[PDB]
Parts: sequence; C-alpha cells; structure tokens
Amino acid sequence: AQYEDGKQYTTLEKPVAGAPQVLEFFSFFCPHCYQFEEVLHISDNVKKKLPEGVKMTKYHVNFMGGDLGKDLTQAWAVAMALGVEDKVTVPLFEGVQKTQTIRSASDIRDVFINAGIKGEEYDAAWNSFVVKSLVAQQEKAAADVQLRGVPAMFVNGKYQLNPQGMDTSNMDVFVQQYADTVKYLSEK
Repeated sequence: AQYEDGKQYTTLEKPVAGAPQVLEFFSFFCPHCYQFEEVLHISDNVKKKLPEGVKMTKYHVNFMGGDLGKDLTQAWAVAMALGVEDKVTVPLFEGVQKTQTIRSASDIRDVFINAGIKGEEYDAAWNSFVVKSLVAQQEKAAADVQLRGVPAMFVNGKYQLNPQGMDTSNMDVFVQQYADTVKYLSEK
C-alpha cells in the first residue's frame, strides 16, 4: 500500500479509548518542536487538510528540562485556559532555545506580560484549579500513550505519525506528506 504501518505511521498495541481526534505533544525544549512550529508550521498545515468536525489538541510534556519543563507545562495550561496559545508559542520557543532568556517561572511570566496578558489575570489562572486539571489532562494524555519523545502526534488514539519515514529533501514536501498522512489516518 502507499501508506504502510511502520512507514509513515505506527499503530499502538494498546489503543487509547476516548482520545482527542488529533493529538500533538511538544516541549519548548524540543529542537524538532521548534522547527515544527517556526519553520514547518505543521500544526497549521495539518489543520488546512483535516475534514470538518475535527478537533486539534496540543499538549506540553514534563520530561524535558526538569523544573522549568514542569513550569512550562503549567504555563501552557494557562495559555490554553486564556486562549492565548497563538500569542505566546513563538516567544516561549525563542526564549528557551534562541535567546535563552527563560530560566525561571518569572521569565515565563514576562513572555505573557509582554504579550499583553495582565499580571493579575496570569497569576490567577496560574493558581486556579481549572489550570490544575488542565495540567493533569496534559499528563494523563501523555501517560496514556507511552510517551517518551516529542514531537509526537496521535490520531484517534490509535495511530502515531512517523516522520522519520518521510522524505526530508524538501521541507514543503515533508509537511504536505505529513499532513496528507494525518488526513489518511483521520479517515481510516
């Protein structure tokens, strides 16, 4: 077949019931995640090709960057709660990996302030139990799928994208191949 298990995707031995239809994991410490966001715009391009009725979920993981990794997962929860994902994703990536000006919770916070979220608004969300369960979800979802590396995408809790098995000669071709694969898996 033109799409094969073990080629453009793999199948989970233990499928995950009731999972988000398209589920992506990343870490702001993850170098390929940086590329996936900044250069490739994977998430956005997958979206452009998905059916209608399709929800995209994106979650942060703890297992990179120790204490600041965890801080980053709580902060991403805040971002989701407040609907400001598209205002902080880039400065967080560049703050961790490009400029290296994120070294503590307080620096993570500065990214939000500078992106226009209010001090009070941020600190309340950060401390809210809505945010705690959102952090819990992020952890649950990763734990559910035996996640030990990022970037990672899962379709209907049953298929895992395998970007290693696609041509990287040409970046645009890579994305389109990736996205068409998500759509195939979607329909499957």
